[PDB]
Amino acid sequence: RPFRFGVNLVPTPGVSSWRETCRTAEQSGYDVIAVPDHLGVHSPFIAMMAAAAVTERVQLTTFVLNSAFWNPVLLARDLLTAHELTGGRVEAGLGTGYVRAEFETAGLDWGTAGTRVTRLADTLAALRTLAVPTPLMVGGNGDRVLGLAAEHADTVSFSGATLRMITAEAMDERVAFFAERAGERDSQVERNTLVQSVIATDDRAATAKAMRSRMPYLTAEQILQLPTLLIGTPAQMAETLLERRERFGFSYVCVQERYLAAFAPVIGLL
Repeated sequence: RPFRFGVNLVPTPGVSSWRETCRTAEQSGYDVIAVPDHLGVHSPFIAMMAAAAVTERVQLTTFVLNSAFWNPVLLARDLLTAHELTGGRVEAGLGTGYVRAEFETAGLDWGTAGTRVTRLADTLAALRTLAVPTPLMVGGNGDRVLGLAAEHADTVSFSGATLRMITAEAMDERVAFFAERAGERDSQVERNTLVQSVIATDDRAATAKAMRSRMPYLTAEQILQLPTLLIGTPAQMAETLLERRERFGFSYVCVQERYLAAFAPVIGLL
């Protein structure tokens, strides 16, 4: 699958730079602007409309919605509106939610991991029944969540950092698990992951050795294979992404806002 690159931007209350930041993302060659779903962050679909008004080619995605925050019928209303009024530029990533304090602040039941995944399941089923036109992404590494992505999603997002970094070998197993559940639909589902850190260096080997301090359970060799880290020159990072597309199927790669400019040269090469 051809590469698509995203940057996860945080639209921040009290800061006046949103439209400028979105323009910088598009001008730097990103294909997707991704926004999160948190209390204390701007509301995601409203922020995405503001981004759409100042950009022309990028897709806009949630990354990912906290399913506890959304009534499925009203979310379907939001998605149809975002789709029609942007001319088809909106995608919806969904997940279970994970910050308990936000559940408590909003007056919502934290429940159990099982009830939070069931809410995601119920919402995905309802959105598909309502035939929402926005492509749907499902994120998260749990068995049930990957099973729901296999059933319902256009894009599956694998998490590489739980932060505890997951090894390439554990990611091999998660991708294979997803593929087995997807069965005949596997070829129809785009695979995404978020790179947490983009570390520009002329000595990737010395860099990985120093990073063992923050990841003691890993060898330097494992660190250089972590899907959530990109280390080296732009050319080395492009080669790494080519290898990881072959290994994991990852063609939709997102980075964090702080690394927007660091990663842009890799887009130039790929």
